[PDB]
Formats: sequence, C-alpha cells, structure tokens
Amino acid sequence: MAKLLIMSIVSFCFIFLLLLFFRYILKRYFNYMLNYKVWYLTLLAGLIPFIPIKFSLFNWDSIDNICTVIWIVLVIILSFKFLKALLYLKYLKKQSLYLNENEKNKIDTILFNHQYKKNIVIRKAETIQSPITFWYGKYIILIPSSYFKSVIDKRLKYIILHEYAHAKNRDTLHLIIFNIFSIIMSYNPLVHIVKRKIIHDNEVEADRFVLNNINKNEFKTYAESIMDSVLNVPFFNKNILSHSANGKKSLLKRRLINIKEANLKKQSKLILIFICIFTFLLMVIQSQFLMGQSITDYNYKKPLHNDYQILDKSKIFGSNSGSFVMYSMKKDKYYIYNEKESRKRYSPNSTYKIYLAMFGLDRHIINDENSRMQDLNTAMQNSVNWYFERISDQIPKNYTATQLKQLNYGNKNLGSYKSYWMEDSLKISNLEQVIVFKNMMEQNNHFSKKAKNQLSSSLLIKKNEKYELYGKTGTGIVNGKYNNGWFVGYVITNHDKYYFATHLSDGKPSGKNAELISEKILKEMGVLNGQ
Amino acid sequence: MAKLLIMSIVSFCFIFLLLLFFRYILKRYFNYMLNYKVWYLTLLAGLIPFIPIKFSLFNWDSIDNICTVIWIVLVIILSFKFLKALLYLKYLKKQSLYLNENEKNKIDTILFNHQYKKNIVIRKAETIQSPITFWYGKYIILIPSSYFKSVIDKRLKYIILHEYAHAKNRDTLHLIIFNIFSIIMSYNPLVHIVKRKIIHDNEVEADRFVLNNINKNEFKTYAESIMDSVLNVPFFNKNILSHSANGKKSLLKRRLINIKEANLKKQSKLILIFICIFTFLLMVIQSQFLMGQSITDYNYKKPLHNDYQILDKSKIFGSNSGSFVMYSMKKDKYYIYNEKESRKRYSPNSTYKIYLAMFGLDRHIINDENSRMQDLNTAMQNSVNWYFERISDQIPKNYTATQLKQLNYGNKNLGSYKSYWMEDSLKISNLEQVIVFKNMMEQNNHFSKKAKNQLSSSLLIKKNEKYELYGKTGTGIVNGKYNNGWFVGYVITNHDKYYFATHLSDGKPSGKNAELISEKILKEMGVLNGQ
Ligand SMILES: [Zn+2]
Ligand SMILES: [Zn+2]
Repeated sequence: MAKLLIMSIVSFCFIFLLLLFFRYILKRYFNYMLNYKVWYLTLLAGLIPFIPIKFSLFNWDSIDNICTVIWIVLVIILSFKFLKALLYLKYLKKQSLYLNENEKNKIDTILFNHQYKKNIVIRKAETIQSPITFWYGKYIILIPSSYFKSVIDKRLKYIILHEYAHAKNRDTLHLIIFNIFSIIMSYNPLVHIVKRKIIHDNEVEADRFVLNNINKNEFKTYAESIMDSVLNVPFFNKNILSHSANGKKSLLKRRLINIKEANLKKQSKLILIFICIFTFLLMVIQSQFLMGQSITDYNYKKPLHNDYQILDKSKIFGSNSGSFVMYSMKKDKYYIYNEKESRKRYSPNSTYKIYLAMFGLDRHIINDENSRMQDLNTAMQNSVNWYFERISDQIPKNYTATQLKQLNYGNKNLGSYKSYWMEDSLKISNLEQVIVFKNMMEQNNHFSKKAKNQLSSSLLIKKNEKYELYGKTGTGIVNGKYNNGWFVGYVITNHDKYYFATHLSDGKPSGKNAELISEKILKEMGVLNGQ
Repeated sequence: MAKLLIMSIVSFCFIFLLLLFFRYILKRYFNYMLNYKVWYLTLLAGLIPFIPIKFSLFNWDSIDNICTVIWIVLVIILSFKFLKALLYLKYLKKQSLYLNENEKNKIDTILFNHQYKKNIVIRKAETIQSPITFWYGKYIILIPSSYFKSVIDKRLKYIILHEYAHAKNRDTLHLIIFNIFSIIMSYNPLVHIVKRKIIHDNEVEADRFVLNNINKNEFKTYAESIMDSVLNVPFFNKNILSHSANGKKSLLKRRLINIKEANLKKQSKLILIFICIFTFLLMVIQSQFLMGQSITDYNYKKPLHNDYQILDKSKIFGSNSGSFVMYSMKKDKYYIYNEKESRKRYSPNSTYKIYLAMFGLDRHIINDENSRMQDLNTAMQNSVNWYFERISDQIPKNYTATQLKQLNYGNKNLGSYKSYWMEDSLKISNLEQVIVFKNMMEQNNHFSKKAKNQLSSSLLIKKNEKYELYGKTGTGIVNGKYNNGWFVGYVITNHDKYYFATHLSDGKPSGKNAELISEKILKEMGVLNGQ
C-alpha cells in the first residue's frame, strides 16, 4: 500500500511540476495558459500507480501501518467536509427559486448572446448572500435575491459572465469531481494544492472569458467588480465545494472582517499580560519538559573538573586517527590526547558489556557459580552477544537505569533497545569512560566487591613485574564499515593504579587497532613501563 | 544535531499551537489578540533546545547527514534572499530624500498628534511606487513622491497611520529580526509560517491602532483604503523583508494583474493542444517510467493459468492459520487451500537459500568438491546465514538477476540488500513458490542438472516405500516475533512428482510449524500416502 501512496505522490509531484513549468512560461512570455484539464491529467497520473499492471519500457512495517491508518482517517474527515458542503447545497437547492420572466430575461441575455448551451439551471433566493453554484446534474446557478433587485449597476452582468465562464467549462463539476477524488487521494496533501491551483486558474480562465467577451474599458471595472464582491462581503469562505467571491482563506480577508467587527474594544493589558506570561510559563513549561538537552545531543564538552595534562600521541595513532584518555589514581590527574576529540561521545559497543555483566552480578542475576548462560570469562573473551543479550533480558531494567544515573554513565541514554549501548542510544566520551570505570570500583557504594573483582579478572590482557593490564575491545561496525575503534581498560601496577579509554574514528577504527594503540601508548607513557 | 532540529520543530509546534489556541479564542469571543511578541517567545522556545543544559524537572546516521546538509543549504539561500532585500533597501536608502517643510508638516502631524517618539526617519522618492519601510537603526519610512503630491484624498493620512503603527511597534525591525532568525531556524519551515502569521497579525494590530485613533465613519474608508492600495497596484509582492500593500503571494493578486495585462490574446488551440498532449505523453512518460506496478506492490492475484482444485485444510492449520499449495506433475493440476491467501506474497526468508546456493552451483561459484565456505549440506540443514551471506557476495548479482527474471521469481525484487529475500524486498506467493521450484527443475534450460540434483539431495526430510520428501523451513522472525511460517518442498514418489509450498501467518507462524503442517497435509491429501 504505502509504496503506492508514496509513489503516487511522486507521480503527482513530477507531473505537477512539469506542468507548472509550462504554466510558468505560458504566462511569463505569452499570457497563455494550460487547459485546466491537465490537472485531471495530473490526477490520473496520480491515480495510475494503481494499475496493477506490470508495465515498463529495515523495519518497513510502519510504513504501511501508517499509510493505512492515515488514509482511512483522512477520508472519513474529508468525506464529512464533502457531505456537509453537498448538503448545504442540496438543501439550498430546496430553497432555490425560479426567476420571474422579467428577471430571467437578463440572465438569459447574458449567456445566450453567445448561444451558449441551455443545459444549466438558473435560480434565486433570499438565502443567497453572494453568487454561488452547485451541480445536481443541472449546473445550478444561484444569485442573491438582492442582486435580482440590484440589476442596476450591472454587477450582476459581470458576475454572471464570471459564473457563466465557470459553467461553460463545467467548473462546478470539475471541482466536485476533484474534491471527491481528493478524498481518496488525500494521502497526498497536494490534492488540495492542486485543487487550489485549479481554482485559482479556474478563476483565471474565467477571467479570460470575461475579457474575451468584453470591451477594453470594461476590463477595468471587472477588476473593480472582483474587488467589490470581496470588499462588500464578510469573507465567509464557506463553500469548499464551489465558488463564491469570498472563497479564500487569507489575509486581506481577515483584515477586512476585523473592520466590520470594529466596535472598539480594549483588552485589559492583563488579558495578554496573563496570556503572555502564562504562555511564556507554558513555553517555560516546554523548557520544563525535557528541553532536549542539546548538552545531551552534543558530545561531552564539560571541562574535566580534574587536572590534567594534554598529550601528543599523534605518531602512535598514525593511520587510525582518534583520541585517548589516561588517569592516575594516586595523583588524581588526567592525561589527555586530543582533548577536544577525547570529549566526543560515541556508542560504547561491546565494551559496555562489562557494565551489563557486572550489574547482573551485583543484582544477583548472574553470579560466579552461575556466571553461565558459555561462562562469563568465555563470553567476555569472545564477545558472545547471545550471552549478553540474555543478561539484559534477565536484569530488571530499573536496576540498570539506577546504575546509569548513580555513576554518571555518559548521556545515560537507555534508549528502548535492550542492548542500547551496542551502536545505539547510549553514548559516552573517552574521558567519561575513564571517570565512570574508575568510580565504579573506587567510589560506587551501590555495588558489591565481588562483582567488581569478578568482572576485573575476566579482562586481563597481559602482565609483568610492574603490572596487570586489563581491558576490553569492541568494534563499531555498521553496514560492514568501521566507525568506532574501542578499547577500554585499566592497569594495576606495583606503584599506582591507572584507568584509560581509547577511541579511533579514522583509518580502520577497529577494536583490535584500539587495543594495539592503547597498549603502545600506555607503555610509552610509562603506564605499562614503570613511570 | 538532528534531534535539535526535530525537537526544535516540536517545540515550536507545541507552543505555536498553544498560542494559536489563544489566538483563536481571543478573537472568537472578544476580538482581543496576543501581543505579537509571543512569537518571539515562540522563536525562543524554538531556539532553546540549544541550551546545552541538562535541565529537567536503527540506522539513524542519515538523520544527521540530512539535517546537516539541508540546513546549510537553506541558509545560504535564505541569506541570499536577505541580502538582496537588504540591499534593495539600503540602496534605496541612498535614494531616499528628505521632505519639504510643507510636506514634512503632514507626516509629522499624523504621528505627533499622539506625541509619538521621534526616533524614526521620514523620506520620500520617485523611486517609491508604494509605501514601504526599512530600519537602518533609524526606522526608515518611505512614501511615493506621487503621494506627496497626492495629499488630497488623505490616503496618505491613513497610510501613514498604518505605517506608523508598524513603527510604534517596531514592526520593521521585528520582521528583520525574525527573518534573520528564520534563516538559521529554517530547518523548520514554520519559521515562515510564523513569519507570515506575524505579518498577518502585525497588520491586524496595525489595524487596531488605526481604529484606535480614528472615527467610526473612518473605519469604513480605511478598509476601502486597504483595498485601494492593492487594487491600484501591480501586486509586486517584492519586499520579503518589509511591508507594502501588495506584499502577499496570492490569488486575488494574480487575477488583478492579469487584467492589467489584458491586451487580448489567443493561444493557438495548438499551443495547448501540443502542451497538453505532450504533457499527457510526459504523464504517459511517467507511466512509461516504472509506474510502480501496483501489481508488484499488490500480493499476487493473477488467476493460476493452470487448473486446479480448491482445498479445505482448515482443521490442520488449526491454531496457525495460513495457506497451502500442492501440485501434481503428472496431471498438471494444482490443489489450493485458501487460494486468496495462497496468492499472498511474503518474503521467502531462509527458504530462498536453496536458490541462492543452486545459483552459485550453476554459475561455478560453489560446487560439490568446493561446496564449502560448513559444506552445503550442513549449511542448509542448519540454516547457516554466514555460509549463505558469502554465497551472495561471491555470485555476480547479474547472474542472480537473470535467473529471477528467467524463471519468474515472484516480484523478482532484488532490493539493494545482498540477502534481499531475508525478510526484505523479494516476495513470492505460495502459488508462485510452487510454480517456480517446479519449473526450476522441469523447465529451466539455463541451469545445469548437477546444480538441480546437488541441491535436491541437501533437502531430504523423510522417505518410505512410496516417496522421498524434500523441503526447507524458515521463520520470519522480526523484532523477536513470528510473522512468516515458511516451509517449501517437493516429493518424488514412485507414481508421480509433487511440488508444494506452505505459509503460516497466524498463531505461531514458525518454520517448524509450517513443516509439521505441510507434512500432515500432504499425507492426508495422498501426496505422502500413495494417492
Ligand atoms: Zn469565479
Ligand atoms: Zn502594514
């Protein structure tokens, strides 16, 4: 279904635009114009994707779910508009009177001076405030009874001609048809656009006729007449299914009415003082509503409240440009390569699994005797997503959310995805990654010692006479390409404790390269080399 | 980035709508109105998602790629519009003349009757066709030199007051500001909506002022004056950054101009005969363009050109409602359960792999000695997606496309996904599935015997004294739920050869249930029971 709606719109758009082009030049250079029927052509073009004819010469589900509901909604609504206008007119048909022979004479003169066909019907009523038409298979034409009396300024002459032109061209009907089609074609709002364009042009063609049948010195007053027919009426742009002088929802119209309504009034400044402040408070209330923290959309840029030194490790990053953060527990000092980049937030990928698993451990979901689903050491060493998918399913989401909040987990965005950190909604900077892991063991008072240590052992990479190096990689691979070269970890040495996070964005930003890069950096910096 | 743009729009929308509500009632019941500043409020609300402040009380990549490009595009464009209007005015400023004391007297009277502040500037020129303003930090006010001469109908009195009201309220500037903001805020088309609303209302408030400072019997002519200022001018709605009587792109405007242009002309009927047919041919050309075969979007509904009998197997489907097709090679007859449903097209899921693998065999990509990547029997028996993902990567896509075409593979839609049949773009009915597989072995003359037989052996399910039953399951599991219970296959018996396809849509439409259902049906129908 949706593809048709979509492509129907496409069809329309294309055609429409082509036509408009012609419209553009016909008018611009020659004051010529498209025969409006082309808009049917347009419609038809809009309709024809339908042909179930094989002619030639990603979760998409919602696309159709939406298309289906939107459409049915539109049609009942638009149908309602239709029947109301229809009824108005049909009911009005009941109220439509025949003309006196000495009234009929004028109307007939206007049209049949050109021997126009008589397959139309002329009626009048006191219930007609302004010229209006209907169809009923008869092309019902209606004029104000007051206009039948007021046949002394010949506005009516002009009006009828205008109305006639609509009639010659069967405009009433064309519109009716279009509106009906528009209802089913409503998925394309442009049905109204074109409806409108048509109307505009219908009137233009009418104007052409008018001019075609009048003198050069009448052209002027006609234009004035267009104006009189709007100036002198409320702009009750009511008949959405026909024509009337006031049939347009716009500015001049609004303004003129306000003058009609000019019984001078004063709003207590308080009326608007209240509304404006209230609203402002309501806008403030929108601000109170999750103002969409640009801070959260933005990659982290808060100043590291902690000291620190800026590093230059560009030689090691080399072919895989990125950023890197290291921290000394003894000195409470950070060492940061490309701080602007270090502060950038990226989805954690598989490295988050350490948090997921350790949360399961603290909450007594996952344990040592029952670290299995593989065990935790195997699962972590081989990144077994299955193991971890179950762990998320087995941990109350609120436990996880609580920890995200308590220990400042980046943007703490849990998304809606059970594995939201896996190239999805949760994002964290390298700086934040270091801060959080360090605090996880050093400060977290809502997390057991066993969970801290059990997790730690599963991450050992290498060791020597100075230290034990722990960590975890992950690769942000999307649609087969590398985007996030993650490696995180910590070092326990015989003199200090260090925390760190590496992220590659350029070159081949794989988790493996991040591991290699981090180790090389940490060694050169003394972390893995005794300083 | 995009989230801000999106949510900014949301902000706007909300606020806007709230305001409009008030607008609605203030006007509807009391003829009262929002102080336009609320639209700044709106803007601001639109702007504030920006606050990088954490205040409170799926391939998304494209979302931001798009947001980024769209925005930069919009701003250079809108900036261009701005500078042009600005320049027009600044250049015009160069052309703006001072008034004669005996001209100045009138302008000053109009404003300072109310002791309005004099921090404005009044100028004139022959280059002013209609009233217009600028800012320049001075609130430049411009009137036609002809209006300075034509100070005898007091239109100018009315105009200035109108202009003044804009000035009292610093409208020129407000607009300027908005437009500038609108440029950066352009991602929200509603900036123009509100711009416009503001303008509309700016004029309304001006009208309020006018009325506030005039008599009841002047109100009328003012309205007439609004009209005169539009009636008597080309609607060159040019100054997108200011106000003028003609400053609106609409219908009445277009019509009136055409009258000005009324040097009667006739388009050779051919002008439009050509354009209309050409266009029609262009619409036909759009029809020539992939008319989006609704036939292709639609599930298969072509009549089975072959005979057939309709079945009732609803008892077996039972808890898992669906459809089923069986075919007799000897009789060239089909047996169909719920034909309307049998004809429905579904993505093949893993059952397509038989085609993928056999294509690799014929094209000499995959073979017997080298059926491995697992071998083919293991890969097929355990549905090893990895095996099959590589097979698609290793087969020229055109080979596959050729076979889709030659043997009528449903909608033959290869999508863009290397595994397009795996709950993606390729879809086939059960009827089509039977037709295609049967033809694959029976008719396909662009496919070797070895590929046909090698594939066949890998599908054996069960056998007895009457037959060998072959087939393949697959489960349309999406976001963890079952949607497509596939099982396809064929039977080689000692009396006939049969082909079939089962699909479940309701209950638990798993591949396993489809296997069980198919076998049970085939046995009851005599296929797997000697008849
Ligand atoms: Zn009309
Ligand atoms: Zn104005």
